[PDB]
Amino acid sequence: APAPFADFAPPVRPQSTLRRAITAAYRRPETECLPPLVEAATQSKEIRDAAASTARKLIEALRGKGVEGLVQEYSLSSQEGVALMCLAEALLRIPDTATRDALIRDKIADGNWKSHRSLFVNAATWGLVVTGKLTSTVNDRSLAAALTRLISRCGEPVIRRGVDMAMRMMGEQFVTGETIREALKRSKELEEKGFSYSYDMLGEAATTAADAERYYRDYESAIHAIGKASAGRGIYEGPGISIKLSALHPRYSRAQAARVMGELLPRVKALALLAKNYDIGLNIDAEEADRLELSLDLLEVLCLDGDLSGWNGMGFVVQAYGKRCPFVLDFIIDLARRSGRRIMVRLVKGAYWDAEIKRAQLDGLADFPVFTRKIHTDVSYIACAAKLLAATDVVFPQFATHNAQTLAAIYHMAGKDFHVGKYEFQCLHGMLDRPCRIYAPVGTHETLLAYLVRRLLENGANSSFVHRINDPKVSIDELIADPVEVVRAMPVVGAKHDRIALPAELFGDARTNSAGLDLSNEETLASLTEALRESAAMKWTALPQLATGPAAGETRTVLNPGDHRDVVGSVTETSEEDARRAVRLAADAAPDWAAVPPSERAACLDRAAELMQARMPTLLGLIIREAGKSALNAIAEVREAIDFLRYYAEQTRRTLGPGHGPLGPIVCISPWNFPLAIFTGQIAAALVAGNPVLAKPAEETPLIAAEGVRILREAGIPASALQLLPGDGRVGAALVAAAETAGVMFTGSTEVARLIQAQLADRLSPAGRPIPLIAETGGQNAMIVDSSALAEQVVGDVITSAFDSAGQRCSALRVLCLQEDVADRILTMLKGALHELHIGRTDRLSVDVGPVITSEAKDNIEKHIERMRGLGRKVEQIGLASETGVGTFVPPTIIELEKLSDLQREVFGPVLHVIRYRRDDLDRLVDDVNATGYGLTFGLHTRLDETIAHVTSRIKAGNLYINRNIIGAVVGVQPFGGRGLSGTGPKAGGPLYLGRLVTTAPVPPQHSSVHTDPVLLDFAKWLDGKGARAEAEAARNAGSSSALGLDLELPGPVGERNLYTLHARGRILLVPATESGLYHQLAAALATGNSVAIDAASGLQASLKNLPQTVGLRVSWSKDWAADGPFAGALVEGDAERIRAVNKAIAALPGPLLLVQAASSGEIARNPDAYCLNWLVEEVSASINTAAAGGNASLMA
Amino acid sequence: FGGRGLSGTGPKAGGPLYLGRLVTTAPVPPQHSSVHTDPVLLDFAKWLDGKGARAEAEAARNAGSSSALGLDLELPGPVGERNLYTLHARGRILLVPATESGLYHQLAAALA
Amino acid sequence: REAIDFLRYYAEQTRRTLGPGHGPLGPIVCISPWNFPLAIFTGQIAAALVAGNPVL
Ligand SMILES: Cc1cc2c(cc1C)N([C@H]1CN[C@H](C(=O)O)S1)c1c([nH]c(=O)[nH]c1=O)N2C[C@H](O)[C@H](O)[C@H](O)COP(=O)(O)OP(=O)(O)OC[C@H]1O[C@@H](n2cnc3c(N)ncnc32)[C@H](O)[C@@H]1O
Ligand SMILES: NC(=O)c1ccc[n+]([C@@H]2O[C@H](COP(=O)([O-])OP(=O)(O)OC[C@H]3O[C@@H](n4cnc5c(N)ncnc54)[C@H](O)[C@@H]3O)[C@@H](O)[C@H]2O)c1
Repeated sequence: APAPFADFAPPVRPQSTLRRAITAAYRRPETECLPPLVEAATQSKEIRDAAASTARKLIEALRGKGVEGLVQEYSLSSQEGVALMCLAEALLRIPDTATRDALIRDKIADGNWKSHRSLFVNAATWGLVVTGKLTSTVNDRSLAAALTRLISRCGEPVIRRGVDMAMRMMGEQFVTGETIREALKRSKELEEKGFSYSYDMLGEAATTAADAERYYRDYESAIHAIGKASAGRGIYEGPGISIKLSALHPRYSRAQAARVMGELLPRVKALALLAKNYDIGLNIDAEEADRLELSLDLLEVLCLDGDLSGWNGMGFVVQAYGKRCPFVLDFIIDLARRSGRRIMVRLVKGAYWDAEIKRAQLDGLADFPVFTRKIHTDVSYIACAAKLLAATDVVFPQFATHNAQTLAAIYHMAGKDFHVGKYEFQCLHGMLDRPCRIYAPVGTHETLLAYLVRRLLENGANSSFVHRINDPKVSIDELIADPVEVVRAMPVVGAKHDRIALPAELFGDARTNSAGLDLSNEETLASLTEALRESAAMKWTALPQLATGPAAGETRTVLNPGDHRDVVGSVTETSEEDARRAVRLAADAAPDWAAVPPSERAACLDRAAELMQARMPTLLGLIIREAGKSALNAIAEVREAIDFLRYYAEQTRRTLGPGHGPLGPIVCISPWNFPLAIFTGQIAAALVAGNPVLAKPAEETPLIAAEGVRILREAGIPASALQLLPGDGRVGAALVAAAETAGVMFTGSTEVARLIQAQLADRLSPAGRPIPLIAETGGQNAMIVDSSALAEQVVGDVITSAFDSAGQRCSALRVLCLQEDVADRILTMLKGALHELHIGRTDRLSVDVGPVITSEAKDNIEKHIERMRGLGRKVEQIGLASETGVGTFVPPTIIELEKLSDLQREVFGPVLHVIRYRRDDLDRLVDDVNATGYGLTFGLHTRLDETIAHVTSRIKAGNLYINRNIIGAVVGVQPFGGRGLSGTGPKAGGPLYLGRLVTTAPVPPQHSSVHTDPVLLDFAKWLDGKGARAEAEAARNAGSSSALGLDLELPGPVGERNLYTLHARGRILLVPATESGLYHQLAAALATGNSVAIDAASGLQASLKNLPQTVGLRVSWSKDWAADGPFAGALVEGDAERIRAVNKAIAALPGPLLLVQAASSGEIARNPDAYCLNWLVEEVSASINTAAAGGNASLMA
Repeated sequence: FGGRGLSGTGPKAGGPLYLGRLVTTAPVPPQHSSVHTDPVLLDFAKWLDGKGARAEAEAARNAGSSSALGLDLELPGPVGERNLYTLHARGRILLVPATESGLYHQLAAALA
Repeated sequence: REAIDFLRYYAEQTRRTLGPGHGPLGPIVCISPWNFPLAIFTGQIAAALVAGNPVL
């Protein structure tokens, strides 16, 4: 077998001194980066005065010199203007110019535009054009009303003017031309006036091999057309081309560096050879920060390649908003000297700022790779311009900026001696005597959208020059302010922006965010390689760790699921006798652990979090080898464990006091698929709530569990409070059945949860109440995609959601639902993206999908696939390398289904099912998704507000995701947990969790609602009318205490809105004994928005005579509980023997595990909280990607 | 300004629905739309699809979309005041149909 | 003030909405109370007139 991690992430080439200086600057503090840039950008008083004069002259000229004319002419509102341009866009899709005009005159202008994909799919873009503001989603009902109104008011003439305006903008303003031939023809004019051109064919972010081939042949054909037109003018006076490397390979990333050098580089070389033959410029555009250093490896190989010698047209963009910018320039200038090629360097400020802030926050990295104050980028730009102007003999500087102040400072910096070829300026199409190159987009209306939104966002940001030059409140004096001197006079030079949170500070004072690792950073990969190798040399063990000490037992090895030859460690498993002994020991330790004050227990959790953060690299290595995870997923799992510890610590400090007594010994049974995070989360919550814990890890992953217990014990948790019992489900069953077990936390399959519930149904606590079970189980998770979604975004989110971790996430996408009109195109792209995944042993950074956990899991998954294939369903699978034979692998698989009912149970593997639906059947489809009985995660890709409102109001799932993937819920941000067959609740990583692990629940932070259920109020009035005054008052009190209607936004990363809401659970089974008991149960259920089914065997029908219709609509009587489900909960009244018998009957009900609450008649009389309203509402988490339209509205401020 | 029940017929004076009552075909008032769809309307449309009443099901879906039920606006006014305007269900509508298709169209309108 | 506001509001609402397909009813009888003898008088009449109806 190959040595573990011997080939984890070797760099493409040895890192030179100059390359290492780039990497070292990646994320340094802004206060460190700025002072040297200030020093380099300083110019003399005489030059600064001359620059301000020149900048003033430029600005006065710009202010002394379209859609707004149309809006003014027809007195359109904003929404009418947007709707009119969406209509014109649609009308221009009709090719035959006479056919379009007939549709306008005879059909459209007569109002019936609806009868002739939403019209408003691209309205966010036209919103930007009309209003200057970006909205993430489209209010399509508002736009439809506006379009009806404006046509009914103004008729054919306004439509004609709209069409002619959209024609001019999309064919002449957004682009230089629709095809390279058209763009070249239109360039003759300004070329005669001294301008030059760089053409951009508008490809980026290839998803499939076919996409990358299409962009390649677009670039190749453009080079021919440009070179033919250039006709020997050369690289300075003649036109050139700009390319994006992300267009040329579907896996352009550091993780796939070997494929990039082997497959992408030859393509760039072939394009460069063609540009050399015509002697035109070929420029590599700069993209995301994590592609910068990868692109340098391509630049270096190309500049050293003798086949390209004799040609100085190779160009490369560097972004001044980047902290590495000066060091990148030092590297390029030295490469120019070594190679003897005069590299064309386009200096830009940077186009991806919002995305870089969001990415660094999501990844929990030390700092940003870009500046956070706009004035810092301006100083960086000027400093880097001074560096470039000092090297014009070896590089050709190209100053790409529209900012008149930046231009004037550089113009005077460059001095009086100028010749064509020394340097040039550049500008974007559609926005002194020095040459000026126009960056010219070329493409059809369809292909233009991503670039166009990015462009229009920059122009609309309050800090941007284009927005300020057009703002009449901004004086010229403000516009010509020297950024260098403004920064130099600041109190702390280079301070971070006050309103942008470092990743560590996302949650402010609540808790410290967990820190991740940058797998694009070569220093990180080099140190992580050594730590991973060292972790594979360790002799990992898992032992039964009882309060008294380690116990003996049957010992066996733990094998790497990706290669059974790799022994990871050894586990000693627990005998059923020792399991029962551990519970007795935990029972005897319970009072001492309960007596540790809650603040000290929380301090132990924070200490364990610090220890896990420090040990992350070693922990990664164990998770990769024991559980078959990739390094990316292992990082996220360790972060989740750290977040659980810190989140439950903070929730404890906010809530727990002397009256919230522990339950007693808690049995925590955890799954193999998150063998550290869910393991840690369950144990941490139970411990910090004051309960001693019996930890039973999954049989497949005991080593990381044992290491998590060692860390918790090292942090201060006493051995009597946390005992580790490795073994199989028989150990789990022995623990559950133990007499002193006071509660069970289970995460695993629904079937096993059902077996645990059955065992607990016979049981009562010493107080005669049911034993609490928190059971978080499977999901049959769906995603619905409509024809307004962006295919490229969808495919990326689908590939991640279905096949990350080999589909072994509870949240994994199982069923993709595609609107019929776009299904073929998305399926084609999805299959193409499937075939770009690398499957193998996960100790290589290049591996995307690892093994499934066992051969039994493999056999079960492959049996499902073959059944589908035998039924004739289309099955797409990628081929597995022969190396996978030594482990247990299932290839990522796509299966096309006819109906949603083709699926029986959850298939816990990398198997995506695809169904198609007609748009008018969307509501029926949501019904069919709900009808599986599951309710865990759900995704929706759409830009249309009406569709969002419809789907999110009708779907029944615990975790909703809009325009993003459906995996990787973040503790305290997307509290995680479903309903129905997916779980009992409360949600892990949410504010109701700890209250389930104490005998009296505390009031969670922010847990309240000003809304009162109206049926509850109707019931309390009815009670008053019947004379039941005490119960009527109790009902009103329940109405006020209920938190139904709570609606919160949770702190998190920029570019995302994370919502948390409390809803009704559904239909609650009521099993009353007395009339007053029934009234209290009904009040509790109605106050939390639920309907009820009342046990008809109680004989209390006469107690509810003549109910108001509003209350009767919610009440049903049940003689056969199993026939009237599924229920979402149960309330029971009776003595201990009655509660036990009812609990057994409820456990036998088919379907979901019901959260049961029981009370005696006397407790109902004595205790207004006899039934806890916290457990009668349902938590829903919704995470909305608000950057999905292409940028961040809030960050534009 | 204007009320319901014994207080008047509506539409409100000084409001955006007023002029539409004085023409034979009412226009779409400014800002008059809603992204919400009544769930019972949706159930009715599905029922219509199930019995093959395709044109009525189409009409029901279009009523569901064009309904402004759930509109919720803040109107411009003086500082120190928040002035809200919302559209709710009216109550129980008396339906006097003559034909089955007429009944389905009336029910769709009321449920939407 | 209210009479002035009715006039200007219904004028603006007309500019935002009314087109050739929004035909008038015909003669409208406007019956007004004594407690707002200018404002409600004007509001009813202005709305009927601007919608294209002659008023009694
Ligand atoms: C003129 C020009 C600009 C760019 C390119 C070519 C030319 C000729 N390159 C293009 C190719 N790919 C880009 C694309 O969208 O597909 S357009 C280019 C650019 N940017 C890249 O990252 N890679 C490239 O290959 N070009 C865009 C350029 O980076 C910039 O976005 C705009 O030109 C605007 O800059 P400006 O100097 O003319 O305007 P200013 O307003 O003075 O500055 C705006 C910039 O300031 C930065 N910024 C904003 N807010 C900030 C905060 N809070 N902190 C730190 N920096 C901030 C941003 O960079 C913003 O763009
Ligand atoms: N909703 C969630 O949060 C969530 C999270 C992760 C995984 N899951 C689900 O976990 C399942 C896959 O993981 P798994 O293979 O570990 O599930 P599993 O049900 O096979 O085993 C989970 C745990 O239960 C133990 N166990 C088995 N039988 C037992 C019994 N009779 N009594 C007591 N304990 C018993 C096992 O030893 C193991 O520790 C999937 O179905 C997944 O959907 C759910």
